[PDB]
Amino acid sequence: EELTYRLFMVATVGMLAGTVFLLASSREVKPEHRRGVYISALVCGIAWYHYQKMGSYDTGLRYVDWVLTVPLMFVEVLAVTRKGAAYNEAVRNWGIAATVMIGAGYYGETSAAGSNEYWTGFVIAMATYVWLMRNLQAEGEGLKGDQAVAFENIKNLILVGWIIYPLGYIAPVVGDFDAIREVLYTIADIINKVGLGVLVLQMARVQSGEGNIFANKFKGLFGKKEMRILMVGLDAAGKTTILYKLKLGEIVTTIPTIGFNVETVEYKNISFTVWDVGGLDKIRPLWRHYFQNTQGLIFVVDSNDRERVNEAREELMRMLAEDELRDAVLLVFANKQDLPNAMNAAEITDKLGLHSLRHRNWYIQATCATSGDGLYEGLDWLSNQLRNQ
Ligand SMILES: Nc1nc2c(ncn2[C@@H]2O[C@H](COP(=O)(O)OP(=O)(O)O)[C@@H](O)[C@H]2O)c(=O)[nH]1
Ligand SMILES: *C/C=C(C)/C=C/C=C(C)/C=C/C1=C(C)CCCC1(C)C
Repeated sequence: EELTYRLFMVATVGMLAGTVFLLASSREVKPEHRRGVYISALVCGIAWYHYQKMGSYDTGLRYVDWVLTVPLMFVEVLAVTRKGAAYNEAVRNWGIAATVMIGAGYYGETSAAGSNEYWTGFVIAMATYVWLMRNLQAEGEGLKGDQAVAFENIKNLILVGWIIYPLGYIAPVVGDFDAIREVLYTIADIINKVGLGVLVLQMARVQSGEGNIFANKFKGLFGKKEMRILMVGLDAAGKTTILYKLKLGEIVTTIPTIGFNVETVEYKNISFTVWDVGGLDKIRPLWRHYFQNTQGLIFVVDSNDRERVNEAREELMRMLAEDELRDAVLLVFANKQDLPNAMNAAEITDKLGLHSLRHRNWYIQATCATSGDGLYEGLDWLSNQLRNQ
């Protein structure tokens, strides 16, 4: 009896420790994948509040915790492998299945052990349990690389760790084991809830990493609407390197006239057009054929090139004078931050005179095109300005 109360005290402290850790590390994940770890911290917080409360024992106290957390634990798993309509369909179906599973378990546990109502709730709960575990096994078939390995660990934890619950359910009918049921339930809750949140965190950590061999890092940013983006800058600013790093498609290089090189990348309804500004004066008039309906203007500048930083400003200001780009949102990539002589973002802002720009929605991001750092942050801002406005 005293061991059952000691585990309730350990569970309360354990759930709270996993709550703050899951919250403290949530800032490292990109905002696209932070929803999973937020739910993960919410599961431990709900378990902490209910284990603080834990005639006789209160079965309803634990089943109230299960009926809320189990669907949420499926939400943070489905938020990893699905998105959009497929995510909402699975959350509804799995949440309903978990609700019937937990509800049937409460119907049977609140009856006489070994009675027909006890086994009926066991039969219904096991059927939905097998259904949930079969759908979980079939999840993540499209994942590859580190995400597939990370999701395999999430699957294995639930597929193995949740077996303790039906075993603990049948303990009262295989022996004088009323106390070991709460022991099995409590230890399983600590292992599964704290464990899944850690595994959900490591998953979202992978989805936010710089490795992009499978080309998934920058696709969940721009959405489905039309978005014409012009990315210009001086030669050797890093524009082609950024195009490759986006992993949004093969670069299409054209030469419409001798001395004018154009690079395009198309994905969904999103397009990047790239050329070098400056150069010969006879080339500048040809840029006007590409300005119409441009929604985003990305200006790349070599932060390590201090001799040409003043010409970079002159080209940007000439571009911002074009009437066809009066509504274009400006995003400035302070590229090559990894180089030792690289000017910081505030210095590039001062050298380019961005604070003098009126009626212009702009933003500057320090970036390293070789490693990709900063590219997601700048594009997430640009995508947010163009989608929400
Ligand atoms: N160290 C460093 N080098 C970069 C970075 N971005 C581009 N480069 C280098 O700059 C050189 C030319 O860049 P490029 O993409 O061709 O610039 P573009 O002419 O505007 O397309 C390449 O050799 C890149 O390796 C960066 O962020 N850091
Ligand atoms: C955070 C709490 C967790 C993950 C609880 C999970 C509960 C289940 C997997 C247990 C379901 C049951 C059966 C499969 C059979 C007997 C009745 C239940 C409810 C114990």
